[PDB]
This record gives sequence, C-alpha cells and structure tokens, in this order.
Amino acid sequence: GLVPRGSHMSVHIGAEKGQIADTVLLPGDPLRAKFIAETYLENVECYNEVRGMYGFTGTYKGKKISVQGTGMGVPSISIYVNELIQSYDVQNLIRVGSCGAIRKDVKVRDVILAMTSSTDSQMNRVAFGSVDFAPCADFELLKNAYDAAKDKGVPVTVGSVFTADQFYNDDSQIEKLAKYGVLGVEMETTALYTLAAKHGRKALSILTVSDHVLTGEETTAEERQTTFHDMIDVALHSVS
Amino acid sequence: GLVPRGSHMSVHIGAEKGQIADTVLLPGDPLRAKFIAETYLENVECYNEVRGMYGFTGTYKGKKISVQGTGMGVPSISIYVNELIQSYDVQNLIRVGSCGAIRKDVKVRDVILAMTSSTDSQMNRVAFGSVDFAPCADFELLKNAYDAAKDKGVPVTVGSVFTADQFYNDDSQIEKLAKYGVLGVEMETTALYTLAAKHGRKALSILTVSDHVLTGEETTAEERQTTFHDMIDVALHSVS
Amino acid sequence: GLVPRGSHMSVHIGAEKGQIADTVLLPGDPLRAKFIAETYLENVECYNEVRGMYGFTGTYKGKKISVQGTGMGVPSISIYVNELIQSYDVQNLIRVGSCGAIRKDVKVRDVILAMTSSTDSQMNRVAFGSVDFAPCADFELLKNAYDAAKDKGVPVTVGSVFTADQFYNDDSQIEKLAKYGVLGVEMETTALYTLAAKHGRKALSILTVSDHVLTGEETTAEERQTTFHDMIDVALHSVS
Amino acid sequence: GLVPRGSHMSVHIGAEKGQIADTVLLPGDPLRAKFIAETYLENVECYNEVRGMYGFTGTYKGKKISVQGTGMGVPSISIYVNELIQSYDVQNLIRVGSCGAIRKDVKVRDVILAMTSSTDSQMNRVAFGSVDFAPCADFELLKNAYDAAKDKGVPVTVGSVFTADQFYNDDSQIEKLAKYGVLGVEMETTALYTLAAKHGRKALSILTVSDHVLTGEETTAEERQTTFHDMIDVALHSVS
Amino acid sequence: GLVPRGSHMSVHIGAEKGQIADTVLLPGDPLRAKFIAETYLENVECYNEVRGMYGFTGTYKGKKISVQGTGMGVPSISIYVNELIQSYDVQNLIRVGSCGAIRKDVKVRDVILAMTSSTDSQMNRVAFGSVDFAPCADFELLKNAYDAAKDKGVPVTVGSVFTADQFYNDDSQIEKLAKYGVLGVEMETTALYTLAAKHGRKALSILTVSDHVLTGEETTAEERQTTFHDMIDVALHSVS
Amino acid sequence: GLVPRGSHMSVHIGAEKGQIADTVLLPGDPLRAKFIAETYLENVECYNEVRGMYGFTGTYKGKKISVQGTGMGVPSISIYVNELIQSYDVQNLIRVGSCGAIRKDVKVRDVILAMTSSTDSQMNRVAFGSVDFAPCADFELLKNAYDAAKDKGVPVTVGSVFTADQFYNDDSQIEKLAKYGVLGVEMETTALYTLAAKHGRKALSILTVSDHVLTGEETTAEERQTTFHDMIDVALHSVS
Repeated sequence: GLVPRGSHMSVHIGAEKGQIADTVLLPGDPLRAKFIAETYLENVECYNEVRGMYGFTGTYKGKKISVQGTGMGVPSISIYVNELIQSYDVQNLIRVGSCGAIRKDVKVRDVILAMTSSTDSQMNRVAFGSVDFAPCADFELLKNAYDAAKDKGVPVTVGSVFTADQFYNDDSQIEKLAKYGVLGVEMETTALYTLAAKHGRKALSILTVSDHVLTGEETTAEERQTTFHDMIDVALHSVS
Repeated sequence: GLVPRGSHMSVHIGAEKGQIADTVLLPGDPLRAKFIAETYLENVECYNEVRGMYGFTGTYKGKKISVQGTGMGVPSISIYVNELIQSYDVQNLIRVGSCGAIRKDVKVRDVILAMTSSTDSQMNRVAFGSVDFAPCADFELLKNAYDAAKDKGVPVTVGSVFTADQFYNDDSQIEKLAKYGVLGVEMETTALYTLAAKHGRKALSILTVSDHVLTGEETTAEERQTTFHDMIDVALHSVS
Repeated sequence: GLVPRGSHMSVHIGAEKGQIADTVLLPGDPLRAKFIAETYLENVECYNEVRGMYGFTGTYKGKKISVQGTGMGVPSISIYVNELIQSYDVQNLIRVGSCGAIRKDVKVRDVILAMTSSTDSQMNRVAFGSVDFAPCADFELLKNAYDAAKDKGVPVTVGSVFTADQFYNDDSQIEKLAKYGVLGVEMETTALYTLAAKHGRKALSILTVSDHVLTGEETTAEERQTTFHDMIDVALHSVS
Repeated sequence: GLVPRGSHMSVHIGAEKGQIADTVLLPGDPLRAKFIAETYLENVECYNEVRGMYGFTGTYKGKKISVQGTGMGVPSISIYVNELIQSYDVQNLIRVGSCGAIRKDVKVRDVILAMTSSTDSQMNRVAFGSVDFAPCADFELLKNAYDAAKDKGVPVTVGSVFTADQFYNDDSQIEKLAKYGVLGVEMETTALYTLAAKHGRKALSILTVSDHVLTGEETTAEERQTTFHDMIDVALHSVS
Repeated sequence: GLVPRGSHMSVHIGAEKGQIADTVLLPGDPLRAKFIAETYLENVECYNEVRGMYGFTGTYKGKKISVQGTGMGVPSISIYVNELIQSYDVQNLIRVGSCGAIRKDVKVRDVILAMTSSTDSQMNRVAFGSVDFAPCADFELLKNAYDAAKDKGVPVTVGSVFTADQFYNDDSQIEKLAKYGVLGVEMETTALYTLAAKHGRKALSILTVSDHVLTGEETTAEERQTTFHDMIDVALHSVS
Repeated sequence: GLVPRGSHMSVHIGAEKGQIADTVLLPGDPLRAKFIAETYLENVECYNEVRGMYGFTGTYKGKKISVQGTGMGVPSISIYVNELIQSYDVQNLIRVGSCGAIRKDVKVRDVILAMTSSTDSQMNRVAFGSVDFAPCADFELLKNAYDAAKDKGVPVTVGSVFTADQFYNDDSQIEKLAKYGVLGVEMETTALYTLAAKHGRKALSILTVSDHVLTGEETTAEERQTTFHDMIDVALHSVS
C-alpha cells in the first residue's frame, strides 16, 4: 500500500487475531493512546498504524490491556468500536477522555463516570425513528470504577454527558442541557454505549474536565494532568 | 365542588404544605399507594383524594415518607411530579412499579433499577428538537438501592427501560429495543427522570416484572407479590 | 391480588362480558364518573375498581349507559379506550371533560364539540411518520349533540382543540394555536378520535371550560357546574 | 408584460379591489372555474388571466360569487388563498373539486364534506415543529352545506380526507389512512383550512369521487358529471 | 368531459405518444409556454389543453422541442414531470423560470444555473426519512448551458437555490439560507431534479431574477424581459 | 502537555498562522497527507502533530500548498475545517479521498467530482430544522478540476455522493440512494461543503473508488494507486 492498510477482516485496524486484548481503553487521541500504553503498561507492542490511529497492547499487573485511539466524533469512534467488537471479539471497552464542563458544580478535579449520554447525532434516530434511544453504561464496569475511586478517595461524579457532532456549533443547546443536569460535552459516548450494547459487550466512559465551556473558568496543566492520571488509575484498577 | 378539588397551588393535589414528605414513593396505581402506605408505614394519613389519585404520608424508621399514585403514562406522572416538586418541595422521588420484560435474561424475581430510559414520548423532542435527551437516575439513590438489595441478597438488575406512550402498539419496536439491551417496558420513567433533573431533585425508578412480553410466559401471584415486597423494602432504603 | 386485578381479557378493567354498555361516557376523573352515574342514571352498578379507575353502568330512560374514568393524558385514555373497544365491543365513546380556553372569544358557558384535535403527542407520528394525521369526530354523534344543544337553547361552539402531553409546558405553543383558531387545550381527544376511527367505532369529545389559560379571567363554581350539567345533558339527550 | 401580470398587491391575480366577491368557489382546474361561472352564474366577468389561472365573478340569485382556479397542490392553492384573503378581503372560501376514494364504502354519487384533512405536506411542521396541527373546516359552512344537501335530497358523506403532495408516490400510506377511516385523497384541503383559520376566514372543501384508488372500481362520465352538478348546487345553495 | 380530459396513460396531459419531444422546456406559467413556443419555435402544435396547462411542440433549427407549463410548487411540477417521463419517454427536462434573489451579489441580469436545491418540501423526507437528500442537476446539461452563455457573453451564475412550498411564509429561513450561499428562491427545482434522477433522465433549471426578496430593490420590465430572452436562448442553444 | 497541544487560536492544530497555505488538500488519512506532501511538494515541513493528525506545507510548481489530514466523519472534518477557515484564513479547501461506489456504472478508474452530497448526519437539521439543506461545491473549483481532468485524459464523473455517519450501518439506504442516482458513499463532504459556503470559502471534494459496495467487487492496488495519483494531479490544478 502507499500507506499502511487494514486487514481484510478490519478495514481500519492492521492487526491480526490475538493481538488485541479483551479489554481496551479508548482515548480519542492516538498520541494519548501511546502515552498511556508506554507509561502504565509492561511489554508494550504497537499492533496498529493504519491512518496513524495507533493501537497498543501490553500488560497491567499481568493482565493484557489494549489502548486504541478512536479519533473524534460518533462516526470515527463507531468505526473503531465496530471493528474491535466484530473482528477482535473485544469484551470491555472503556473510553478515557476529556469533556468540557457545562455546570459550575462540576469541579476540575472530579473524575466523571457517564451513566448515559444525550446527543445531536442522528445515529439512533436512523435506527429508531420516533424513539429517543437512551444509551446506557454497563453497570458492572461503572460500579467497579466508582469503587476503585472511592477506595482511594479519588473524587468521582456520576451522571450524564452530551455527545456533540459539532465542536463549533452556532445552534448549541448547552445552556438548556446544563439546566437539565447534564455535566459536560464530549464527542464519543453515545456511539460507544449504543454499539457495545447492540453487540452484548460492556462499555464505560470515564472523563476529565479540560475546560469550563460556559464560564470560561480556566484549568491548569497541573490540574488536568493530575486528574488524567486518576482517570487512568481508576480505569486500570477497576479491571484488576 | 362537585367532586374533590385540588388546592389553588396544586390543581391535582388537595393538600397543604407540610402534609407531603420530602421523600415520596410513586406507584402508578393509587390502590397500591394505599396498600404500600398501610402495610409498610405507621400513623398513616391520606392527604389527597382529588381524582381518586390517593396520596398518603406515614412514618418509617423515624422519618415521614409519602406514597402518591401517579396514574399511567408520561402526561399523568408529569402532572403529579410537577406539583410535588414545585408546590410541596419534594426532594427524593422514587417510582415503584411494574414493567413488561423484553429479554430472556431478565428474571421474574429481579428488582430492576433503571439507570436511564428510552421513549416514544415526544416530551423531550418538544423541549430539545434535534437533540435526543437521555434522562438519568440520581446515582446516590440508585447506588443506595443497589446496596440495600445486595445486603439482603435480593436479585437486582441495573440497566435501561423503555417508556411507552402506547401500551397497545401495532408499531412497537420492542424487538429492536431488546436487541439493544433494553430490559423492559413501562410508562413513566422518562418523565420522572427528566422533570426531577430539570428541578435539581433526586429520582429513581425501581421495577418488578409483571410479564414477559416477547416469550409470552406468565408470572405467578406468588412470584409477583414476593418481588413487590422486595421492591418496596429496597425503596425504603434508597434515601441515606 | 394485593389490590384489584383486571380480567385476563382486559388488563386494566376488572369486568366481565356484558357489564359495560355499548355507549360509554368518558370523563377523565373517576370520581366524576361516579358523580355522573349516580346523579343521572338509574340502577347503577360499579363494574370496575382496578387502579381506582371507576367504571359504572346504569340506565338513562331505559337505555344502558356506562361511565368510565380514563385518567389524564393520551397514554392513559388509550389504555381504557383500547380495552373498551377490543374486549367489551363498545360502539359509541363520548368524552365529557374539561379544557382550558385559549381564545378570548370562547365563553365559559359554551359547551364545546370537538371536530378534530391537534397534539404534541407522538402517537400518530409513531404510526404515520412523515404524515400529519388529523383525528376526526364521528359526524353523526357530533350532529346529534349539536342538535340536542340547539333544541334546548344550550350555548354550543364547534371547532378544534389541542391535546397536550404536558399540562405544565415551558415550550407551549398555545399562543400560536390560538391564532390558528384552536379553541382550547385538553389531554385526551387525539387518542380517543384516532383509536375509535382505527377500529370503526364512533367517538366525540364534549368539553367545558375550566380555566382561561391566556386571559387569566377566572371561572366560578356556579358557571362551571351549570355548564357541566349542560354537557352531560347534551351527551345523554344526543344518544336518546 | 410578455404575458399577463398580477397586480402590485397580488402578484398572481391581475384584479382590482372590488372585482372579487367575498365568497369564492375554488376548483383546482381553471377550465372548471370557467365552466362553473358560465354555467351557474349570471353577468359573468373574468377578473384574472395571470398564468392562465382564470378567476370569474358573477351572481347567483343576486349574490356576488367568484370562482377562482387554484391549481394543484398545497403550494399552488396557498398562493391563491393568501392573495384572496390578504388583498381582496375574501371571507368564505369553498373548494369544489375531486378526490380519489380510498374506502370501499365511499359511494361514487356521495358529495363529501371534509371536516379535516391529514397530509404529507410539511407546511404545518414548518410552522409548529413537534405539534401535529389538525386543520378544521368552518362548522357554519359545513353545516349549511350538509343542510343544503339534505334539503335537496343529495347524498352526502362527512368525514376526513388526505392532502397529498405526491399524486404519484411510491411511499404512499393510503392503505393505512383508509384503515383509520380517511375517505379519499386530494391535494389542497390542508392548506385551504389552515390558511383560512390563520386569518379568521371561513373555509370548506366539498369533493366528489373521480376514481376508486385502491380497487380500480370504475367511475363513469355520467356518474361523475351528475355528482359534480350536485356539488356545485350544494355549494351555491349553502351560501344563499 | 365537461372540460378537456387527460389521456388514459397520462391523467393530466391530453396527448398521444409521439406528440411530445424527447427534450422539454418547463416554464411554470402555461402562458409563458405559449409565448416561448410561438416566439422561438417553428411549426408549433398544441398537444395539451387539460387544466389550461398548455403544452406545445415545434422545431428549433430543425430539432423537435416541447414546451410544457408546470404550474407552481413541488406537487404541480411533480405531476407533469412524472407523466412526461413515464408516459412520453422524455429524456431532457429543462425548467426555465423565475426566482427571487436572496443575496446582494445576485444581479438582475444574471442567468442562474442551479447545481442543486434546498427545500422545505417533505417530498424527500417521505422517501428517505432521516436522510437529507440533495438533488443534483445533470452536469452535461449544466455545462452545455454554461458554455452557451459564455459563448455569447450572457452573464451566468452557477450555484444553489431554495425550493419553497410557501411563497408567503411567516416562518421563512431566507436570511439563513442566503448566509449559507443560496442564491434565490423558487418553487420547482427539488422535484424536477429528484424525479429526473430517480428515472435516469437529465434535468437542469435555468432561472432569472424577478425580485430581490430581502431588499425590495425593484426590477424593471426591460431588465426582466431581456434576461428572459437570454434564458431561453441559453436553453435552446444548449440543446443545439 | 503530556502530548502535543493546539495553539490558543486553534485547539486541534498546533501551528503558527504563517505555516498554512491559502489552499489546503484534505485527505482523511494523515499518513496520506504525509505521502501527498512528500511525493508532490517541495520544501515540505510538518506544521501539526496534535492528535497525530499531521498537516504539511510545501510548494507545487511554485504555489504554496498545505495538506491536512481530517480524520473520518462529519464531526472530525468539521473541527479541522472550522480551524483552518477561522484561524488560518484558508480560502480553497479540496478534499481528496475515497468513496465506496454504489452504482454499476461508476468505474474503478473514474475520478468523481462531487457537485453536492446527501447525508444522514443531523448537522444541517440542527441548523435548519424542517429545511433539507443541499450543500454545493464551488463551481469555479469544480469546473477547473473537470477541465484539468479532460486536458489530461483522466476519466471524470460529476454528480452527487452520500456523506454517511455510519460506515457500518444495518439501517443503510444505499440501494435507494443508488436508484436516485447517487454515485458513492464517503464520510466528509456534507460538512466540508456546508462549512466552506457558510464562511464564503471555496470547496470541492474529489473522490476515488476504494470498492463497489453493492457488488462486493474489489479494486486492485494498481487501480487504486493509479486513480489516487490522478486525483492528486487534478486537485493540484483546481485553483484558478
């Protein structure tokens, strides 16, 4: 190929049978996938370079864990999640990413566990028409993560998020969503939760606050990096 | 009035401030409201008879608790939940009701805790248009309920439900909903969860299975009554 | 059961074959069902106590008439109307209820006969998708009611209503509906008219004004009660 | 102009103030407008030739009546009805046209009076969004027409119709519409009823059967023409 | 018939096979169809008088060309285009009409070639539901028209238009459409392009400016008539 | 930062304003952006490494050109296009990518120029509601591309495409879209064309066939690489 190609079984992932673990962390940024795998895992290998969307496999306290970049937005993560599920038999899928907080009571240091997500994606209206489908986290994964946070005293907030198609949106309804108690905005959760459930696999999204969208309250690198480490510790402890 | 009238502040509830507790159990059937209050609570008073939609307040373990029938469907529960929240300052709202199970893996003895609900009600499209709003349980209540169930060894399943407008529906999508992991069908949760969140109150729906919609298999009175009691016990332990 | 159970053939109505008349009046309030049956009919029997949603049968000038509370909202009346039609072979279904007036020209003393109803329920979009279905009264019933009113001099207005899902609605379009000539808001007619037509039965909604929703002009008990009497007289004279 | 031009106040009608009566019959075919005016009215003048969409004014038993072709479809009739209402102060608008019957029980000789109409036009969703708006005939006009038919012994049916955007429609739902009681299909009524009501004017559609859509039962010229004459006689008598 | 009838094969066109050319110009105004045929073509015959929607066939530099009025709006043109395509085997369909300009940069003398059209017609949502279908001109016709205009120095602008259902529309989104680059508003192109494409025929809409919608800046007869002649010259040269 | 960060002015592009050209080629795959820049351009520098979404700038025959990976799907390309337009004042935006052909008449060697795109993205319904917005290519770029292809003898097809949200879609309407003349499926064009038009910039999507969706017929490496090189050659000649 002119550039790396996927496998016949997975057009966007150039891996073979067995190279991807049953449990996969899913950051949006493939360079964060790299950073996570190299910083937290042992015996790391890169199994995918197709489209520069790096995927890695290594071990955490003897258990195989993969870390796969998803890109941004429902259509991008849907491609990777479908291929992970259908071609690599992945069982547990945990997004680890950022969100923009939309309520003042959402604190910079809180690790957010998404129970569900609202969206302006049409993906579920395409499937259900007049039905509003509410995606749902796997409770076992969510509870294990909450327990991992609580056991250490890591601040954790459990609620809902909004999965946006338009990062830049002149027609945003973030103010109203915040009034209805939605915690923050990201670009992946609705797809991860819907596709995992449709195929009987377990999904969870863990998120940290990268900014406060409505107040412009600033975040610092120290705050963001500490909370990021807590997020990855929670994700890994919860599956251990 | 020709029949009992609501109060000026609450057109559908004939009570006065203080007569309803800050925690209210919400069965759909006002005769189950009566049964619950008289069976489980002490020193019970009926504070509402408007439209025969009985509401009661009594004592459980040193606190006042109320039990208010809601009727069936999003529009009916919305009227009672709005009035309880806005006129009686209710803080914790816990639906206790039945659902039709739509998956083989949902057992007759399972107490269901709804994380979220899908719907064919237009109530959220009316507010949000192109946005699919995903209603969300209060996790504090949900986790307390889960912990109460686990403490006794009551079987508990945590996931999503479908809030139907049409109990009889030629255009039902319950097969597809079940494929997407939805546990069962009921007629209230979307409204309870959306309105509680909009007003910063805490809600949870606890459900027991009254029938298996897709396999057709019937429940026994012994199965239903056992699980009903388990649901009420769990409910009475959902608020810290 | 712990509380009254429906019959096998009608989950929400605990009656047997023959106990319900072929002509049924449908107030929303089951206590008004009781008031109507006991005040206007002879030899009254209560055939349903399931969910406290009382239904009665008696005679009016030798004709059997039933009066069945429906509860509030499209989902609730849909349950009762489906069971009445499919399980008890009911032929004539006449709602007798209240509405909030939305036009200054609608007088508190006018009995309203609904030709059709607009709605924000999704029930018909669930069935028809891109089609806007316009529910339609049975003209024979409507004509007979109009003639009954005119023969005595009872004030009568014929036009359309709006069937709301949300009695409390921050996103109401009642101002625009009034500009388009809609008379008032209630919570049942769309379902009654659509379901009766689907099954080839005759329906009509007769309504009286409980409130002036936009002008804030209040109604008195004397006005409401006289007009209620006129409504029931029109319903019964019209079927005689 | 290269061809006849509308007036400054009415882009599609080349008339002056006063040339159009306050009561206007609205056939879809401008040649039927000519036929009706010439055959039924005295001292006929043609007030419009713009776009060949003929409009005429004459007298029937001394009352001024106009007959204006509308063309086919919601957008075409909307142009004429808006201009008639807004620029010529028209008060009573009565469509006289054809429909395709969609029920076996609709008889070829029955004159149809439309109480309301369903549609697949987006015109009302454009205005109301999540609301299904149900257009409504003026009851005074409808009742006058019904009484004129009964007085003259003309067979008459009253019910609802469907206003189609697509005369040829691979995605038609007319079989389902017929099951819900809809009598026939035409292409104008939703716009006439909605726009007349929006401006506080009176409208009615009277229709005769030109075709049996679902059965291909045949109609004859003699049947069609006799019933057409009945329709026009009903329209004119109802207005005098 | 009381007035002219269509043929059995084409309900709205009273012609026989062979009488209509494989290339048809489609003005909305049948009097403009007449003007075009009589002014530009030789040996003209009128093949249709049904509903006064005149169609003509003649020759231009020896080539058979038909000119068929369409009426206004998606439903009217859809009737004529369906019949032309399905009953008369028409291959090339070129609308020649007017539009209201919605941008300052669209000049009164510019001949507009529409690449595509937006709409508020539901015709494509009826077919595709959640999909936004974008109708597309045949590029060969478009390029031939472009080349014909350039050859003479006739000013030409290529871009998109908006096909409106409501010429008079209180809920218009013209301002937003102009911001997204849409050139003008007309009432036919979406239907023409969609139906031509569905049947593998070639379509193009050529348009001239009759009005500036947002500024009320005036056009004169001399401007409109000169540009009209340019439009017909481009259409005919382009098929020569 | 833990990984590369965007500029304050462009959250997802870590470049200084002067590092990006006024003309940007937009492949979905950032490794194809690398290949394009290294293969075709002189004096190449990489200006972005944020999220591994590489962007490069060099010269082609003396003209400054950038090549920026967009990722897959409307939300991803919308981020990059908004930042290019708003923060780097990019004027010409040309997607160079793959599509799945959906018609037998689309040949493997055909370079496709998209005039417009349909979609199942909700992005335009979010903005326009009841309006179907049809995105439009810049005709100047399209015509230059067409002219360049013809000059070289590269087979070119001009028509419409479908912008999918779901690469894997159980509810796909590909068969119907092909019937309506749509050429192929990709995941970016609607966003590119909509956002460029909204901001008065010029856009075009050029596409090559990666496979035949509906016949399973595969392409070969030699076919794909030949046509890729044709596409880039054409693109490098689309700006006037």
